Amino acid sequence: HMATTINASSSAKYDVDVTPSVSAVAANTATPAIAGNLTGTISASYNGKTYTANLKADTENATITAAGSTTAVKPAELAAGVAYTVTVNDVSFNFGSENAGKTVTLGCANSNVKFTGTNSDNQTETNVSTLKVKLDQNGVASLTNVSIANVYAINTTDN
Ligand SMILES: [Cl-]
Ligand SMILES: [Cl-]
Ligand SMILES: [Hg+2]
Repeated sequence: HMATTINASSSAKYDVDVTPSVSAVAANTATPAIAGNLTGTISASYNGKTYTANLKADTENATITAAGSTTAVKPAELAAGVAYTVTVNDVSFNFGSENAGKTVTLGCANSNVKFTGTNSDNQTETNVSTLKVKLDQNGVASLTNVSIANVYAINTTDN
């Protein structure tokens, strides 16, 4: 509990900074034609530490739509030059038993990112920039979704 070590390392509207990472690759038509693909992760920082988000499903944990459309797009059919919105469902952060019952606010500097879930006052918020949540008895935060708009599928670099 003593403090005898020189240190000098120095630690908004939110205190959990959520950074989604999406990598979409466009399909190519015929060389044999190549299917598109989509992968990614969601990470967060809280009290100087970084966490990786857990998803309820290994597969089918997200949905792609073209901007101004509600039709589901298979990752195999992604095209370049199309602004996509990726919605990731049943996203959780495990902030550990030491953070159990705490209230934290999730946010994101990137205006293309929005949250859907239950806030700390037990109200449903839909497509919001920031969300105040109550961590459960294990320190876990739960979101209905994270959405990322203006996702562009790149021309494959396998050439
Ligand atoms: Cl980001
Ligand atoms: Cl951020
Ligand atoms: Hg962000």
